[PDB]
Amino acid sequence: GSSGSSGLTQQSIGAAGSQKEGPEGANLFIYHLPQEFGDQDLLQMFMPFGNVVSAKVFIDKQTNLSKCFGFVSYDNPVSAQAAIQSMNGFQIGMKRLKVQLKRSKNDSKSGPSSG
Repeated sequence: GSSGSSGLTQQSIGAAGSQKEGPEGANLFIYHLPQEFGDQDLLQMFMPFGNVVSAKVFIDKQTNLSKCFGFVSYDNPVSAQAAIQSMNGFQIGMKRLKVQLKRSKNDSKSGPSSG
């Protein structure tokens, strides 16, 4: 049990497998993940930095493998910024993770002002 070859259960109302998000700036995208990491492995990796609202790993529809990237979101922006400052550059085997804020449109400002 615990997984399907053609779908999944309605249990994505929790954190792992979920696609909700918290307040603006509490929303993270994570890259260079292991091919064995699922939505619960990304959740357990990001729990140490505060109250996680959602955690997700994206899946390739031709192989059913993870795309080596995911999403995470918190109840507060400070819990999220603490995860960027702890996990961006984290070595896992022979490579390093990258973590960034959610990219989107802007109008009250011309860009992120740093990079």
